[PDB]
Amino acid sequence: STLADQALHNNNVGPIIRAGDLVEPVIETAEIDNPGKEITVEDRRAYVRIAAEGELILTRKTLEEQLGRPFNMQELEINLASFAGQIQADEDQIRFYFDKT
Repeated sequence: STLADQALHNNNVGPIIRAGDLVEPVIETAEIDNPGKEITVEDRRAYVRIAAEGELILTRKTLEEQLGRPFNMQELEINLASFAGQIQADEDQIRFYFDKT
């Protein structure tokens, strides 16, 4: 996909989240676990795009404090309308990051 390849190579990386109870926790978490970095947020109602330059991390840990109920990363991942950049993901966090190739 041309559009998906553009998403791959975007300078600005991060999740696009379906509208719902996860948007606010994920914005908070983008700020807390990426301290001091410039973050961009765009609300289109159906979904919200959160991005930063180079890399963006969201830890399972931070998301749980922010939801204040039990949290598995699956629940972020299954609620990703899309995303920009590449992904490294595990049981504790997801990293969106820029593609150097």
